[PDB]
Amino acid sequence: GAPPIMGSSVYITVELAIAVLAILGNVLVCWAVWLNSNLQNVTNYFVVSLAAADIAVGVLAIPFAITISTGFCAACHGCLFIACFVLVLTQSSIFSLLAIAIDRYIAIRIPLRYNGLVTGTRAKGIIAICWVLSFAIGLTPMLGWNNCGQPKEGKNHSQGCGEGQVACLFEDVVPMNYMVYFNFFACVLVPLLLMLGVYLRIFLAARRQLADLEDNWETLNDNLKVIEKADNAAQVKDALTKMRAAALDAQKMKDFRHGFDILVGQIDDALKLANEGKVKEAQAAAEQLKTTRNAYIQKYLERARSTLQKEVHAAKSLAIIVGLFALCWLPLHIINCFTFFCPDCSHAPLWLMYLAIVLSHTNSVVNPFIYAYRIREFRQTFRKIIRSHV
Ligand SMILES: CC(C)CCC[C@@H](C)CCC[C@@H](C)CCC[C@@H](C)CCCC(=O)OC[C@@H](O)[C@@H](O)CO
Ligand SMILES: CC(C)CCC[C@@H](C)CCC[C@@H](C)CCC[C@@H](C)CCCC(=O)OC[C@@H](O)[C@@H](O)CO
Ligand SMILES: CC(C)CCC[C@@H](C)[C@H]1CC[C@H]2[C@@H]3CC=C4C[C@@H](O)CC[C@]4(C)[C@H]3CC[C@]12C
Ligand SMILES: CC(C)CCC[C@@H](C)[C@H]1CC[C@H]2[C@@H]3CC=C4C[C@@H](O)CC[C@]4(C)[C@H]3CC[C@]12C
Ligand SMILES: CC(C)CCC[C@@H](C)[C@H]1CC[C@H]2[C@@H]3CC=C4C[C@@H](O)CC[C@]4(C)[C@H]3CC[C@]12C
Ligand SMILES: Nc1nc(NCCc2ccc(O)cc2)nc2nc(-c3ccco3)nn12
Ligand SMILES: CCCCCCCCCCCCCCCCCC
Ligand SMILES: CCCCCCCCCCCCCCCCCC
Ligand SMILES: CCCCCCCCCCCCCCCCCC
Ligand SMILES: CCCCCCCCCCCCCCC
Ligand SMILES: CCCCCCCCCCCCCCC
Ligand SMILES: CCCCCCCCCCCCCCC
Ligand SMILES: CCCCCCCCCCCCCCC
Ligand SMILES: CCCCCCCCCCCCCCC
Ligand SMILES: CCCCCCCCCCCCC
Ligand SMILES: CCCCCCCCCCCCC
Ligand SMILES: CCCCCCCCCCCCC
Ligand SMILES: CCCCCCCCCCCC
Ligand SMILES: CCCCCCCCCCC
Ligand SMILES: CCCCCCCCCC
Ligand SMILES: CCCCCCCC
Ligand SMILES: CCCCCCCC
Ligand SMILES: CCCCCCCC
Ligand SMILES: CCCCCC
Ligand code: NA
Repeated sequence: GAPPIMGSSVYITVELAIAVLAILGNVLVCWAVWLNSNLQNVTNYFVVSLAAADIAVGVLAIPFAITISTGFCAACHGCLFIACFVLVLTQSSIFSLLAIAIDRYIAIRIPLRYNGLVTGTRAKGIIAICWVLSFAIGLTPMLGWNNCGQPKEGKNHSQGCGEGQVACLFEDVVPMNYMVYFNFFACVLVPLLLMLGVYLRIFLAARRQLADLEDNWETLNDNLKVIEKADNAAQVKDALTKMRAAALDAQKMKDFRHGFDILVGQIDDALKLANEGKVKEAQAAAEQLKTTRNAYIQKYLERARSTLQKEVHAAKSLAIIVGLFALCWLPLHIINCFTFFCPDCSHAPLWLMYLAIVLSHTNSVVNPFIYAYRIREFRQTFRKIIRSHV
């Protein structure tokens, strides 16, 4: 076979290229949030936590990956730390993505409560806690769930390791039951499914809000036409009672209020006339409603639609991030599943292991590109930083 160093040179070169790009792109993210107070919100605190995890992939995880590819002799607990540290960063990523999804879910479901439920001070606490949990989950093998007690003597002697040392190779020291049941099923796949569920609920909530606006609008307009071709007070009375309900629902910032005050007032004026039997005065009063609608209500309606559309677009953008996370990490997990559940199967070849590893690391490059393409405030801040400071 070809000298191993030839394939190793390609591996190391690609890992270093990923490292540089992971560091540069994610530093730009952090720099942008620092510069631009418009980007300084709780959602972006999680973005910065995720960018920090991606910088740490370039600075630490990639160097550790290069090291462990050599099978160097190491004390088994030192080997575990180098093998498992990337699991801490990946777990931190998962918590940041989960926090973002729930943040956007609260923002769309209880917008009035959001700013008092979800504060910077609480966010910072949540981020600290998530990082501590990430260290505990990813370094669980250091607590004894490891293969350090069952060393590969063949490898130890061939690499000529000293006493207490192992040839530091991932699948020799990290148990596959940990990787499949604990890391993959419990710590990765369950959070990804929860995130899928939350995004689904976001899109369902936006659509139901947009439906309710459009139904209130159409209720207004249709009862306006009922009133016009009406024949008696009872008809006009009913159509106005329906308009009043529709109007109060639509309502649930000074110029906005004034507009609905004019509407409900005009409705209530036409309501008192109807009761007293004056059908034509009620019908005439109701013709006023059309200019209030055109001047005030159609403006609030289109503003509300435009806000919801922006929330849906932002939610799509963040869901893309989760989808790319999944794309980049699932191959390695699926390979581990074959290793573990199919002992009759040939192990995935080395070249495929290293491709899957490289793909996992490429995840730490992509997010700054998604922000730049999808989120105008990031794109514009990146432009300013690049022009001015380069
Ligand atoms: C990637 C680049 C663009 C940016 C990187 C930035 C800088 C700061 C990287 C820092 C790298 C270091 C943290 C790397 C640590 C390397 C360690 C893990 C090597 C360990 C090797 C070792 O133990 O020696 C081998 C022998 O001692 C062994 O065989 C016997 O014990
Ligand atoms: C995020 C997504 C939208 C795009 C990501 C792009 C992905 C596919 C990365 C592209 C890189 C590849 C085209 C090149 C990688 C080739 C490497 C993995 C070959 C590995 C060779 C090998 O087996 O070397 C290691 C061993 O031979 C042994 O010597 C240990 O070092
Ligand atoms: C501020 C940052 C850069 C500090 C980085 C510290 C890192 C590189 C240190 C902390 C713990 C260290 C490990 C401690 C124990 C061992 C076992 C030994 O047999 C081989 C080296 C090895 C595996 C060390 C490699 C380097 C190491 C991983
Ligand atoms: C998430 C998206 C990108 C799908 C990726 C699926 C990948 C991970 C799948 C596609 C086909 C799969 C391979 C098909 C056959 C074998 C041979 C078996 O003896 C070891 C596992 C191995 C090598 C599988 C590992 C995982 C694999 C490479
Ligand atoms: C995509 C997300 C939502 C689900 C992930 C599906 C994973 C867990 C599935 C997809 C394909 C599956 C593999 C398909 C084939 C085999 C070979 C069999 O001898 C053992 C089970 C094994 C190795 C399966 C294990 C579980 C597996 C890897
Ligand atoms: N299975 C696996 N192996 C490795 N590296 C070792 C690749 C390899 C596997 C077999 C071999 O004989 C020589 C090298 N890194 C790995 N990282 C992960 C991982 C991280 C998150 C999910 O899986 N899994 N994983
Ligand atoms: C992109 C900057 C330069 C790229 C680095 C060149 C790669 C050569 C280093 C070779 C060292 C090999 C160490 C042992 C590997 C054996 C693993 C089986
Ligand atoms: C908001 C700043 C980020 C906070 C990061 C601090 C993390 C400190 C290290 C975590 C300690 C947990 C120990 C559990 C694993 C022990 C295994 C030997
Ligand atoms: C298994 C699910 C994975 C599906 C991937 C979802 C991503 C869709 C891509 C469309 C939008 C991408 C915007 C910019 C792409 C830049 C990529 C570096
Ligand atoms: C070998 C390094 C892999 C880096 C691959 C990262 C892909 C990022 C997408 C960039 C697309 C830019 C398109 C501009 C027109
Ligand atoms: C920053 C304050 C300390 C955080 C306290 C974390 C609470 C941990 C509760 C149970 C630990 C479960 C870890 C799984 C091994
Ligand atoms: C054989 C080396 C084992 C070292 C483990 C000692 C540290 C105890 C871990 C406590 C974890 C607390 C984290 C908060 C959940
Ligand atoms: C999302 C579905 C996840 C469940 C996958 C569990 C698969 C277990 C595979 C059992 C294989 C045992 C091998 C027997 C020869
Ligand atoms: C990065 C994940 C996608 C990899 C696509 C390549 C699939 C080819 C798999 C063939 C491997 C068969 C080797 C078994 C001996
Ligand atoms: C409000 C913006 C603050 C930016 C914080 C930057 C944190 C960077 C930590 C990266 C750690 C990698 C080693
Ligand atoms: C704007 C507040 C966000 C602070 C997040 C910073 C996270 C830094 C953790 C560094 C751990 C890297 C090993
Ligand atoms: C006594 C040699 C093996 C011990 C492994 C040390 C790993 C944990 C210490 C690193 C601290 C992180 C900054
Ligand atoms: C600048 C960072 C380069 C990566 C460091 C390489 C570490 C390889 C150690 C080899 C162990 C025998
Ligand atoms: C280290 C400061 C940021 C420099 C910006 C250079 C271009 C960023 C490239 C993104 C992959
Ligand atoms: C575990 C991740 C959940 C983060 C929730 C987001 C903020 C809610 C504060 C009440
Ligand atoms: C593998 C399941 C996670 C996908 C979630 C992405 C939502 C578009
Ligand atoms: C239902 C799970 C049991 C299969 C375990 C197989 C381990 C190789
Ligand atoms: C990028 C593909 C790696 C090489 C595949 C075949 C090597 C035997
Ligand atoms: C200059 C970096 C060399 C990589 C380790 C052999
Ligand atoms: Na990450």
